[PDB]
Parts: sequence; C-alpha cells; structure tokens
Amino acid sequence: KDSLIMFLVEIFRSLFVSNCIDKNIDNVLLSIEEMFIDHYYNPQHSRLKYLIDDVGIFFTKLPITKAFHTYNKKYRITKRLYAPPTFNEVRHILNLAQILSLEEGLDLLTFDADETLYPDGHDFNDEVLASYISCLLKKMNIAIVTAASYNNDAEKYQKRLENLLKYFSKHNIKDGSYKNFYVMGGESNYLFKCNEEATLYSVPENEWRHYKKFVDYDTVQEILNISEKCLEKVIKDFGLCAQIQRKEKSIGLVPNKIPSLNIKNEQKNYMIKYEVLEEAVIRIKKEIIKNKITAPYCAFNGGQDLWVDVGNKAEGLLILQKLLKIQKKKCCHIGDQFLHSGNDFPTRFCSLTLWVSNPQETKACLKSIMHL
Amino acid sequence: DNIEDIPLGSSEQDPYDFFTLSDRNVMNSDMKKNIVQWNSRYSYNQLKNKDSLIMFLVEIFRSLFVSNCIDKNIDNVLLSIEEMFIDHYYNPQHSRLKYLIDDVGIFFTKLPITKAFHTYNKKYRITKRLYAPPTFNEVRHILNLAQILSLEEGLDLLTFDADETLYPDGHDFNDEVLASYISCLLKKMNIAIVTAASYNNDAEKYQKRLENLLKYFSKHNIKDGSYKNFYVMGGESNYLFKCNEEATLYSVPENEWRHYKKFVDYDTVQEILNISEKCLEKVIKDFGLCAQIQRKEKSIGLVPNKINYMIKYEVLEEAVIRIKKEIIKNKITAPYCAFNGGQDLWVDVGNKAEGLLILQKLLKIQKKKCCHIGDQFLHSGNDFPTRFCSLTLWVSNPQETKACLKSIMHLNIKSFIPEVLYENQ
Amino acid sequence: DNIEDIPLGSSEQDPYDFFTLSDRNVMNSDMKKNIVQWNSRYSYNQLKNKDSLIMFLVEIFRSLFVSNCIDKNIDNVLLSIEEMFIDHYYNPQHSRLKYLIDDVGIFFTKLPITKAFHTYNKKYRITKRLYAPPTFNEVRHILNLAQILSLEEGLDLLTFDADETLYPDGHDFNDEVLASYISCLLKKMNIAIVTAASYNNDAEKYQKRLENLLKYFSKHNIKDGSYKNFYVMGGESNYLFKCNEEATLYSVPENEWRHYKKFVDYDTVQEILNISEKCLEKVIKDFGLCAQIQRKEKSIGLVPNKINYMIKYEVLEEAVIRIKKEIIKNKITAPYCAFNGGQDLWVDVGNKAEGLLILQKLLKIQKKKCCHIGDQFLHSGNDFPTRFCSLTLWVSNPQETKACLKSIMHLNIKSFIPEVLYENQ
Amino acid sequence: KDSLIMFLVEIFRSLFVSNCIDKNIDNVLLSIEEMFIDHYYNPQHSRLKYLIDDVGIFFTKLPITKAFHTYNKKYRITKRLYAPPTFNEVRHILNLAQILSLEEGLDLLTFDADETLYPDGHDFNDEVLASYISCLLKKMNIAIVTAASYNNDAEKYQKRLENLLKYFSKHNIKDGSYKNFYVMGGESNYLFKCNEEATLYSVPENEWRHYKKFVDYDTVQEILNISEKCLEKVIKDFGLCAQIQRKEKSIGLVPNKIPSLNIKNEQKNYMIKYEVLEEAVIRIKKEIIKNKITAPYCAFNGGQDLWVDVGNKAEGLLILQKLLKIQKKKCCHIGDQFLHSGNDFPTRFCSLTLWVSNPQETKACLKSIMHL
Ligand SMILES: Nc1ncnc2c1ncn2[C@@H]1O[C@H](COP(=O)(O)OP(=O)(O)OP(=O)(O)O)[C@@H](O)[C@H]1O
Ligand SMILES: Nc1ncnc2c1ncn2[C@@H]1O[C@H](COP(=O)(O)OP(=O)(O)OP(=O)(O)O)[C@@H](O)[C@H]1O
Repeated sequence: KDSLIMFLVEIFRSLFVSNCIDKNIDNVLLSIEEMFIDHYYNPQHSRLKYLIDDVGIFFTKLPITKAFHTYNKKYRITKRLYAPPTFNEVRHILNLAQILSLEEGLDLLTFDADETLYPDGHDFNDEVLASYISCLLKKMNIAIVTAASYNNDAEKYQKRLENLLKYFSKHNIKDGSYKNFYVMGGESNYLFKCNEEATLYSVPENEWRHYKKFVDYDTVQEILNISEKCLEKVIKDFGLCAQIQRKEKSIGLVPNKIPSLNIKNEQKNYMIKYEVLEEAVIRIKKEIIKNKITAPYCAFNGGQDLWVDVGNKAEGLLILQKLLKIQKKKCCHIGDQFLHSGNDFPTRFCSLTLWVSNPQETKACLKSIMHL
Repeated sequence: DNIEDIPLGSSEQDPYDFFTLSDRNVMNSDMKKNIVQWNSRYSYNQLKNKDSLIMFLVEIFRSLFVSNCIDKNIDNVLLSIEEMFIDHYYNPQHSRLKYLIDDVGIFFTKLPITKAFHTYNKKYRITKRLYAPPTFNEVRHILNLAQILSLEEGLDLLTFDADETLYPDGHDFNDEVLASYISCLLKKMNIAIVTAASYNNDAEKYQKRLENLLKYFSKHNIKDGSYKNFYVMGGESNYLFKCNEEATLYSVPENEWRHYKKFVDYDTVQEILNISEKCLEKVIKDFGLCAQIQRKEKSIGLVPNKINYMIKYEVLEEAVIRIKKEIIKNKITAPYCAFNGGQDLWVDVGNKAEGLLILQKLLKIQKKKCCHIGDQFLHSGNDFPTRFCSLTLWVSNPQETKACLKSIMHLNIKSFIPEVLYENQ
Repeated sequence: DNIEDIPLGSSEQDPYDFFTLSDRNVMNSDMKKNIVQWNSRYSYNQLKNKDSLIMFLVEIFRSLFVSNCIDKNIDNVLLSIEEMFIDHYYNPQHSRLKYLIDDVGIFFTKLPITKAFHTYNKKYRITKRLYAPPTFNEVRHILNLAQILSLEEGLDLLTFDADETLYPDGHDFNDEVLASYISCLLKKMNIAIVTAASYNNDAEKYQKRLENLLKYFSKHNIKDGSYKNFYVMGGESNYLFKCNEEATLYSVPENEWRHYKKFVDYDTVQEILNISEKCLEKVIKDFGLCAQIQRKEKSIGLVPNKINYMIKYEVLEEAVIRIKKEIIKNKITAPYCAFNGGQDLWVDVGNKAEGLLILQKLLKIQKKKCCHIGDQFLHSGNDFPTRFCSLTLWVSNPQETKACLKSIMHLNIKSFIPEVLYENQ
Repeated sequence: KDSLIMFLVEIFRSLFVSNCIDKNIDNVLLSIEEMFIDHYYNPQHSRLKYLIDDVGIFFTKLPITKAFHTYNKKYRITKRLYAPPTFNEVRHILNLAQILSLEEGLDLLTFDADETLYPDGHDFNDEVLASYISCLLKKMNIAIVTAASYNNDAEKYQKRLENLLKYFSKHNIKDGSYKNFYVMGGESNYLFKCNEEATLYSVPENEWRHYKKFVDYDTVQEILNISEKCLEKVIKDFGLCAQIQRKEKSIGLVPNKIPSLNIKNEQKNYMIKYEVLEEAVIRIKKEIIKNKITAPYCAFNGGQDLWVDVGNKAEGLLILQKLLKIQKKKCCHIGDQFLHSGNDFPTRFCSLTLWVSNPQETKACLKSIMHL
C-alpha cells in the first residue's frame, strides 16, 4: 500500500515472531529513527531511499522511537502473544510520529472534507470534532479542501459546514480566529474565507490567481469534452440508466432515479457497478494521456457517481501555502487514503499527511495536535 | 451427514490478516471494501480462505482477460470447468476438482456454471471492460446464479444466518419487503433461522430480535398454516423455537430433537466457559479494557461498556486465539465456536453448522433440497465450512438478499432470468 | 520413536515448482543456484518447504538488515530466539516455536544459535555487507554450526545419505580425504550409510558403489576392529550390510533386525510395484520415451536408454504423481517412496527415515547421540521429515561435508572453532 | 524473471487447472498472437505494453500459436495431468517463436561465448555444436562475443576456440565462409576475423572505431581506479586472500592460491563467498553512479572472481550490426540469462535474444535455425 507502512509492519513481524517485541527493542527503533533522520537531511542519498524507492521526501525529523513507545504504552500491542502489530497500528504510529515531529509548530492544518468531515456524504455533524477544530483555529490557519463544485456560491458550501460554522459563531470571533479559516472548493478552483458573523464569503479570483498555474479555457473544455465522449460510450457499453452533468470546470456521470418495490421508498438511484465506474475512470485517464494534456486534473470514482474535475486537491494545498507564506515543514494535511485507489497526487509530496479512517481516529489525531 | 463428518476446526486459527479487512471500524463503507479487492497483495489470501472455489474462477478469468479473449467465445473453457463441476457432483471426493481445490466442499446439484456466466455477462457485460478484469464479487454473483439455476426440483428448506443477513448493523429485524419475500417463501418451503445469540431458553428475547418479521407473519402466514414451517435456532445449535397461531416463539421440547445433536456433557460445557472466563478476565486486565463479561448457560461474551466504549480489534483477535489455545491445552474436543464479532467476542458451546444438520434431520429434508443464505465475509470457514451441508448463497447486503429470494420465489418459471445483485433494476 | 509416529506423506505432493529449481540439467552450476536464491519470487516457497526453520531465521535477519542494525548488538534478538529453541527442546510439541513453525521437527539438543551466529559472523562478517542480507545458505551454515556446537556429550552414530553426500554425480565413491575423515570417525563412533539403490541382497553391487571407501578401511580400520562399526542400509530400509575382516560387505541375517522394521506383507509390496509398472508403461507410451523399466525385488525404476537419452524433467514429475495417485486410489498405506531423481525415477517399497530408526534401535543408540548428513536440496520433506530422527546437518557439496566431519572429529576440543563451509581456509 | 515468460506461464496455468489445456485452445493462443503482432506494429501503443510494462520492443512477428503447436506436438506437455507447463518450457516456446519469426531470414547470428560455447569455463569442446555453427556460417554472418580480455592478442583467443576453428579448417574455406566469422573480445573492445588458414587475426582499431561511441582514456582509467579502491576495501572488509589485477580496460578481484590437505591437490584457489562477490559488484555499481559516469561498462560476478570491463556485450552487438550494415529484424543473439543477475543491458533491446542453458538446448535452437 504505502510502502513505508509495509516496511515497518514486516520489521515488527520479525520482532514479534522472534519473541522479543515486548523486550527492549530500542536498538532497532533507534536504528530506524536515525535512518529516518538521515532522510530529513540529505534525502536524495539516504540509505532509506535505497531500500524503499517511493519514500518521497520527509519534511521533518520523525521521532519514530518515541512514537512507538507512546503508542505501545497506551494500547500495549507488544503484550499480544498471537496478534502481531497490524497495518493500521503502524499507520497510527507514523501518524503519531509526524505529529510530534512538529515541536517547532505548524501554521496550517488542512482537511480533506469529503474524506474526514462529512460522514457518509452528509453535512458536518460532530459537535466534538467542531470543538477541536475551533481550538486549533486559534493557534494556526485551518483550511478545508473539497471536490464539491458549486462555483463561487458561498451559501452552497455553507450548508455542508453550517454546524461547524455555527460552532465558530460562539467560540471564534471574540479572539478573531475566524480570519484563519479557509475553504477551497472545486479541488483548487473556488476559495472562501470567514466573516465576523460566521458566514462564508468568496475570495475573488483576482486576489489569489497569482499563486495558481493558469489553465487555458479551451484546455479545460477539451478535458471535459474528452470525458463527455468517454462517458457516453460507457453508458452505451453497459446499458446505464445515467446521464452526463456538465459544470464549468467539472463533468460527471450521475445515475438516474428509477422505481423500487411499492413497499419500499417509491424512488431510488440507479446503481452503477463499482467495476464499471473504475473502468470509466481510467478509460478517461488514458484518453487524457492520449491527448498529451499537462493540466492538473482529477478523475475519481466516488460512491454511486463519477466526477472529472479540472484541478486536484494537491494543487489546492500548494496554492494555500504559496498564499499564506508557509513552507512545507510547518503544515500538515488530514485525509483518508483507503478512499482513493488513484495513487496519483498522493498529497504527501506537498505537505505532511495524516491517514485517518473514522471520526474517532481524526479526533485522536487532533487531541495529539493540541498538546504540543 | 453428521457433525463428526464435517471438517470443523474449532480451535484452529486462520492465517493472520495484517490488514484487518474485517475490522468494520476501519473498512466501514462499500467504497473501501471494493478498493481492497483490487490490490491482490492486500486481500488475496483472505478472500481465497473464505471461498477458494471463487478465487479459483477469478484467477482463470484474470488470465482469459490478460490474454485478450474474455469477450470472445470462451465456451471451451467454461464447459470444461462445468464438466469438472458435474464430475465433482458425482464424486465429491477423489474428483479432479477436489484434487485442485481440497476445501471445495460438496456439490449437491449440477451447477450450470456456463449458463451462469452468460446470464450475468448478458446483463452486466463485464467482458466489455478493457481494464478491470472480473472481480471476486462478480464471480461470487456468478456462483450464486449457478446454484439458483440448479434448483430444478425446488427447495423444501431455506435457512438464513440471522446475524449475517437479517439484522442490519446488529439491530433488530427491520425490512418490510424482505419480510414479504420470506413470508411468501414460508408458504412454499420450510424456513429456519440460525443465530449465535444465546438468551438461554428465553423465547421472548429471541422474538424481540425478530419482532417485525413475526408481525408480518401474523398478517399473511397464519390463515394458511404456513407459520408451522418457521423455525429459529438460537445459541448456534442449543435452543430451538417454533411459531404458534399468535406469531409467538415457543421452545420445542428438547426431547423432540436432542437425539439429532451430538451430546456434550455438562462439565465440558462449563469447563469451556470457565476457561474462557479466566482468559477474558486476563485479557481485560492485560489491556486495561472497559469491558464486561456476559456469561450464559452455554456461552460467554466479551462486551464493551456503554458510554459505547470500543475494544481494539486486535485485542479481540488476540483473545479468540488465547481461548482456543487454552481449550486445546485442556484437550477439549467438543464442538464450540469462539469468534471475534466486529465489536465484541463470544464463545458459544455450539456450532451453526451442527445447527443446520439438526434442522435437516429434524425436518427430514434432503440436502439437495436445502439452501443457506449467509455472508462468508463475516465468518471463518473453520467454523462454518463452505458447502458442507447444503447449497450456500453468498450475500453481502440486503439488496443482494432480496434479489436472491425474489429469484427463488420465481424458481423454475420460464419467463424469469434469475438475479442476485439488484432487486429493482 | 517409531515409523508410525514420524510425519510421512508418502503419497503427498509438494506444491508445484513452476521454476523447476531441482532440474539439474538447467540449474547445473553453483553460480545459477546462488542467483535464484536472491529472487524471492523465484525460490521462496521451494526453500521454505525444505527447511521452514532456516527460512524463519532468514526473514528475521532480513528485517534486522533493512532496519540497519544487523551489525550492531543484536544479542537481544538472538538470545530470545535461543530461548525459544531451548524451550522447544524441553517441549517438542506445544512449544512457542512449534506454534510458529509447525513442521519445525525435534530438537534433541540445546542449540547455541547465538554462539553460532557470532562464530560464523566473526569469520565471514556477513553483517559488514551493506546490500546483500544474510542468505538461505548462510543461515543453513549457521544452523549446522549450532547443532555441531551442541554435541557436548559426543556422538555414537553418524549417518550419511550416500546418494546425496558420497557419490559425486552419481558415480562410485571417489574422494581420498573424505574417506580419511570417515575412517577416523569410524574409530570413534558407529557409521551407517543409507542409499535408495536396491541391488536386491547382492552385497557385491553395493560394495562396487563404495569400493574406494572400503579399500581405505582395509588400510586403517581393520587392525583396531573399527570395521565392525560400519553399516550399509540399501533399498532405503530393506537390505542391511556389515563389514568383515577383509573389508567386504556381507548381508546381516534378516532375523537379526527384521523386528525393528514395520512389517509390509508380500502382496502389498508387489501390488505397489505392479501398479507402478503399469503407470510407467503408460508414461512411456503417453510421451514416447526411449526408456526402460527396471524392476527389483522391492523397487521399480524408470531409467533412460544409453545412447544417455534424457527424459523430460516434467515427465518425471508427472509420473511420480501419477504413481502416488494410483497407489492412493488402491488404498495402500504402506510406507514407500516414489521420487524424481535428476534423470530417472524410482519407487522403493522402503523409506530412508525408517532406515535410520532401524539403525538406531539395532545399535541401541539414543537420538541425542545421532547425527545425519544429507542434502535437503535433493529430497522432499514428506519423504524424509526435517529433524525427525536425529540432529541433521545440511551439506550441499563435498567441501562442506569435509568441513563438518573435520569439526566433528575435533569435537569438544577447546582450541577448535568449528567450520561447516571450507576445509582448507 | 523475464515478465513475458511469467505472462504466459500464468495463462497456461489457468488453462491447465480449468482442464482444457489439452483441447482446442487456439482462441486463446491466436488472441495472444494478434496481441503480439499488434506489438510488432505500433509497439508504443499496444495493449501488450499496457499489460506488461518491461516488454521491450519486438523486432518481428512472433508466431506464438504455431510455436506452441510445434512444441506440444513433440513433447506433449498438454498430456500431463499434474505437471502444468513450466517456466523453462515457456522459455523454449518463445525461443522457438523467435526462430520461426525469421522466415525472411537473418544475416547475423551472435553467441555469448562465456555462457554457451565454453563449458564450465574451459575451451571449446563439442564437435557436434561446431558442426552446426559451420553449417550456419555458410548462410549468415556469425560473431562471437566474450568478456575475456587479452588485448588484441589473437593467439590467446584462438586457444579458447581452437577445436571450433579446427572444424572450420575442414568445412569452411572451399566456399569462403570464413570471411563471415567474427570474434569480439573485451565485451566490445577487440575485434578479430578469420583468415584462409582458420586462424584468428586482429581487425585494427581504426577500421571499426567509427561505429563505437568513443570513450576517453581518463574516464576508463577513472572507472578502473574507482573499482580499484572499492575492491581494496572489500578485501580489507572481509579478510580476503585475494589481490587486484589491472588490465588496460579491465580490473579484477582474483583469488590467491592457498594450500589444501596433503592428500588432496597441494594447491587450490582461495574461495570467495558468492555473497561477498555480489556485495562488491553493486558496491562498484553505486560508486560509478555516484561519479555520474555515462560510459557503458559491465561489472559481473563470474564464478570465483569479479571483473569490471569498460564496454558491455550489448554495445558490441550494436557495433557488429552497425559494421556489417544489418538492422535488428535480421539478427539474433544466443545467451543464458540465468547467468547474469545484473538485469542491466538485457541484450533483447539490441537484437532478438534466445535463452539457452545447456549445450543440448543450444543445438536444438540451431537445428531449428537450419531448417528455415
Ligand atoms: N496516531 C493515530 N492516528 C490515527 N488513529 C489513531 C491514532 N492513535 C489512535 N488512533 C485511533 O483512534 C481511536 C480513538 O482512540 P481512543 O478513543 O481509545 O483514545 P483517544 O482518542 O486518545 O481518547 P482518550 O484520550 O479519551 O483515550 C482508536 O480506535 C485508535 O485506533
Ligand atoms: N526452442 C527451444 N529453446 C531452448 N531449448 C529447447 C528448445 N526446444 C527444445 N529445447 C531443449 O533442448 C533439449 C534437446 O532436445 P532433444 O535432444 O530431445 O530434441 P532435439 O534437440 O530436437 O534433437 P532431435 O531433433 O534429435 O530430437 C531438450 O532438453 C529441450 O528441453
């Protein structure tokens, strides 16, 4: 999966089966930690980069030993005789390592709204999570990136975040922290800020265009025309009850409504096989490569529909850092990598990335971020 | 035919899943579950260990796909597979299929696997894909179609794993149109429900889990006497209930069916429970869990406290093996089942496979006329062997279950092409 | 302790090797054999299925290597491994090592695995490598050192697989200095030689395979009566020979040792041979081989014609399984061994593991005082289980064999650091 | 291993286990064959290149169906019930496919002498193999590439090929076929031809320098100095009884002679662990990359010693084709890929390559090459 996860899972497995994972293993942990730290420095010529090829680049000194100790002290995974450490536990350990790797602090904490803030595609609904974000909003900038495209219509994005903004309306104006909240819609196309009354307003395109690689109108129209023709053939090729929904910088395969059983709800969405949505995503990806298009884009399978957006969240996060004069060692992103099979734009090449997979894990991560 | 003949590994351990694919707290959406099935290095051995026959077909189709002929006439491949299936039907052991797939189980019917593939491919046209080869779930669907298409003589008993197919998110039964399908089939065949929930002999507690289903019975299934064909097996194979004229569960006198069940003596039952209780007490202390031990007459459980505190998934896995090891260490051969549910742990001195055999013998039904609905994502084949006692459909959501039951209700109708994926479309 | 207790799968089949690593016609040099051991996807399961304990250690060392600490103090890892080995010595079943490695076999001695690693690493400094982690062969060497370092009380019996260790390229014995080592050890301990070659009871034919060794005996081993300690077991476990004053093999009266061997009745012996002959006749016709069938009293063989015509390696593999299947089909449980030699095929109604147990009981030697020299590259663990009957050294060339024997001859000498890789250096 | 081998092995496995590999599988074989032929043409955008990434490029139309039929007719591998087709059999099938893919003929057949012509590092000794080479020498050019470096000393190379040249002295002068025999020593540094009396003579460097990328003297001396320092540290690091042997365009770690047992031969070579020779080869490979050296070279572990040569056999085979005015679709190379773990310069990017692993397999391949 994420290669360095598998790198430590396998090592902990050997430590487990050799029957010593519950004894003093600091000789191994510190030997990896200095490998990690020698990757902070000279990352082009580390021994780490030799062992794992797709390590990427570390923006920080990762205290992997302290992280293992802290996580093992709480959950006691080395006390299990038959269940060795898992992929998800190592995922936590690195998440914790990256957090404590910011003792110098961060100035920008960014969320993937679709993966962490909206449960099951709904609107924000978590008074506990909104508590922690508001707390952190006082100490740093907090931006929220989402693939939802409602042009620059600030009211439409507000509906998805109203409970969260309603929390801001009681804990984040007396100290003026609302100035540090940012929302990036359309992956990287529509930017919003917060006003005194906890209400989203649009930052006009002229004020931040200078930080985004310009993309021609005809090239964004060619990306959507290419995808249009692709989806049309997918519809014909699989007998889909669906049609194409074209927006200004997006285009989507949306399922139709069809009847149910009279005893159930009398209308439901047509269901597109996950296989057919995967077939279409890379079908589109290949025709875009066939036309030698360099513009950043994003084609994803999301639940019951498919969307092609001209811009990707990776570009948005760079745009936010170029905008607020922050460089990568002082900002991190929170998303869920189980949700995009598309390895492209792994977010970790732009900022520190935390991998969380349910609201409880997200709150655990923020709790750690408050206590620095 | 009997419990001693079924290949049960009650103290066995499946190969460790470092990716905890059945941790529903992390893999909590159909989107995530479909993505892991693409990464072979993430889910291959876990899937094969749940149905090696399906994986057998997936790999054959993957190679038809990469060789670029899956959308051509592949009937030469399908029909020789079908010939092995027929041969296996006639020779459940020593067949060629058994040599290739040792845990293939039993074919109680001639599976038209060729007609199944053509049916599914005609509607969903998976061979029209250039870059996504047939998936595990798609072959799962195709195998369900083959077993349904093979029910020429019909069914006399249809059984559900309630925990896997009837309780959404573990809550009580709540699905009007599903109840409708069951109620109609109840008029054509015996229907039995198996669950691991042990409420001792307390019929009212089991009835609470099935209240909405039984209420549907009391409006369509009492006048035609179809209610006398409904059975409920609780504690996996310990407590048997039937229906009365008022759509109420009542215990069947154990003298009426005990002889069908392999006898376990009282001391062995309590010894298993006693050994588990000491294990679980040590697990609670070893990991500092906020959890409580719920012991029953023939079962014991590790349950989280309400506040709902959640026990680490790996701690639940660790405890199931600790229990099997100590039970092994005490040289106990009685059939039991110690399983890691999503969020709790249970040790039942019982077994759902033995439960079905009890229902089969009691109702004197031949295995060719039995069909089981379960979810092989939610149980270990060492506890419930694949294709041990009947045909078995694999469903993974209420929508698939409704489609299957709809097809079973239109069984052997000429103008009905069976469906196992969607109910409306 | 007896043949029925040894885990033998005589009709079993190892997982198919698509890379035919034991086809010595393609892998015909130490250079090629060392290269396949680097590609994990080429040789991992084949190597693990020959000694899962060695692979267990290789994987632990690979992770010490990639974590960049294998050249630091790794004694915390080694000593807890050593603690599991000691525990396994005290609890051959139910130990922690047995749970991790089910086919680990038996430790008849406390293995100083830590001292072994330090010994080998002091001389060869494998932890000084930045890019080649410890290899299968290197852990093989380290395990040999541990077993030799554990022979504190000495050895009373040393046994060789002649086919694997004493006949270069299948020709007769020809190695003066190897003979020298054996002859000296013959003066300190019993020495027995096991081979699958069945020349019926014809002592002269076996003597021809060992002529140069026996001639060395007739110049150093007759005056001190050490020759009465040499034994030869032919037909794997069917024909027993000893030495006289003139360095000549003679048959031991079967009444003197038959009771030590599990009895097989005459009809079962000939039935196995008859079934194999029909199989092999069909194999010769099916593939048009230029080959002949050599039947003995208790063995039958598929041999290529002299011209030397060579039978396809995969045809030999195909025939071994065909034979095991037909023997299974006739419900025959007698211990036999049907193996694919490099260039021929043999079905012996015998078994080399039973042969060693016969030598052990006959000479009344405890298993702690036995050591076997073989080559686990050249046999299936289902025929000869790893660590079943004694300590077992794994050698892969006469140079390693000489080094081992040299170390055994300097056993428990203070001023001698054992060696299992090189004889001169 | 070779990726397209594994591609067909796995497919034949599915055909095997589905119980149809002995029936008519021409729908699959021909479906791969047209995939192959659509790779002959438009090789940059084949479906094949999508499935397998490292396919390389095909110089010919591969009749994979006819090859399977011809090989199955002779050996009857589809008649086995329990031993499915193996890696080596598929290796043969492709070898046979490439041979019949030359119905248009070839004009240059090249050997790797170290891998196919010298058994166990000896001299040529195979009157049957020499028979087939002489037969083919009449129909095409035949060159022989070897890593042995004896400068331009023609007599030293003749010793390794004297039996073969002695065969030429009786069957290859009356028709003048000796003009078509070529020997390339030093991987790509020393070229030799044949005279009327079956004797090697050196083609002076001026006559073929124009077809080789020139390499500066100081850069070849830097490659050997880099390797010298590497081997010195390997000797110290592992207590080797060996020393360095420097040639003009090569440098080697050669083991010393050390005593044996008095009963054995009183002198033998010191033995260097294969692991330590592998450790050294890529140690050298990394320092050469650390110095950003572009010149083609070759560092290989060969038996009991290691050698670093400035030139590789891949370059020699290009030099021979550029010299004799032949392009790649009419020449093939015979070597053994089990013998170089170093994937670099896989020979198949320059010419058709046959993979053989014993003299019997080589003769079988040449027998096929005669019957076109
Ligand atoms: N570093 C991490 N990254 C991602 N997820 C984590 C991390 N640490 C813990 N989690 C997960 O978050 C979930 C919440 O843990 P839990 O509520 O037990 O402790 P907590 O969040 O610290 O709360 P408290 O501090 O009250 O114990 C757990 O299931 C755990 O698996
Ligand atoms: N295309 C090929 N590429 C590489 N090796 C091959 C190929 N075909 C056959 N071989 C191998 O060459 C060896 C020699 O085969 P064999 O001598 O049986 O037939 P042959 O060489 O054609 O001789 P004959 O024509 O007299 O039968 C065999 O072991 C076979 O595995």
